[PDB]
Amino acid sequence: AQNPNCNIMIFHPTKEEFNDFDKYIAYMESQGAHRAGLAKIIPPKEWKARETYDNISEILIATPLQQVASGRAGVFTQYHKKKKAMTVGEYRHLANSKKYQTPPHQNFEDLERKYWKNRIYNSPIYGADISGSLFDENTKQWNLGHLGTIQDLLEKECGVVIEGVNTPYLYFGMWKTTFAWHTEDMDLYSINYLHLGEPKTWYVVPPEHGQRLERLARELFPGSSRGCGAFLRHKVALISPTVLKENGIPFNRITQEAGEFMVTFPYGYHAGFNHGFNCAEAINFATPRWIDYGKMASQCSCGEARVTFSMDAFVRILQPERYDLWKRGQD
Ligand SMILES: O=C(O)CNC(=O)C(=O)O
Ligand SMILES: [Mg+2]
Ligand code: NI
Ligand SMILES: [Zn+2]
Repeated sequence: AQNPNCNIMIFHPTKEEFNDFDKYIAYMESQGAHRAGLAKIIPPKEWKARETYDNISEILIATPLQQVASGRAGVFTQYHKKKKAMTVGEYRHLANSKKYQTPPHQNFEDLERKYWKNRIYNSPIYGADISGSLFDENTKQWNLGHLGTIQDLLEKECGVVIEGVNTPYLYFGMWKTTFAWHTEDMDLYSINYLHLGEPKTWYVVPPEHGQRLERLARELFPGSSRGCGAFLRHKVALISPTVLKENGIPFNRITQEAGEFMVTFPYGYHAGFNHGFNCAEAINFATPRWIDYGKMASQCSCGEARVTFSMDAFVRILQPERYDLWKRGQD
């Protein structure tokens, strides 16, 4: 069995290997990359996502989210307070202000220490989940707005034609902006490209050990667990590496820099934080290997997780028993 310790693998495809996205994902899995839950892909040196980022400041962040924490430094939840709209140029200036800027630090490890020590005492503002793309239309390789759609994958594998669409999302981050522990909707893959700016640190649990993380989360967030049998779908809970180590939960960590792709694999729980002002683009995708994960994915029916139009069909076709209850949650 390849990669039996479930280490995060890093790939350096050549320009020729970067042509066929599906084939390269299948290659990485042949080497065991999925066992970690997360892989890094460094694009060939010839490739670029677009020519420059000099003209992005007029993108609108219609609903910036202030991420307010509650709990203790290593075990906390965050809620998202909606703020007034601002442009990317306004948000960059805000990120760079004395109130929000990255503190002086020695290296990524020192910054990581400072994040876990101090995150809860601040409320950084995240421009998350903005439909759109920064890939140039002429970028033909690994262009996250030109991928094969999940609806077309389900149709190719299972024969059933369904409604729905699959488009990318932009994320504008600042120091301490945080993504809570989660798997993707319907335990899909994700791909994330860091277009510009400061790094993003990731934590990930191997898919084969995801239920260990769930059990810990039920112990650490006991009211939330009674409220919902899949409350990590709410995407609000954080658990530090120190706490994970104290409770024996297998995980790994890596830092993504500008110009790098990350892939998350089905049922790979992940969480992380931004080091400073940055912009990422991410989208869900599927392969044939996902279908079995999609059929088994948990679901939130308490009403909190509220998701896209396109997840309806996935539930309806892959999980017809759960459909009725899940749709009640959505309505
Ligand atoms: O970058 C972020 O804030 C969160 N991204 C993801 O969870 C992802 O790409 O799957
Ligand atoms: Mg602009
Ligand atoms: Ni994710
Ligand atoms: Zn729920």
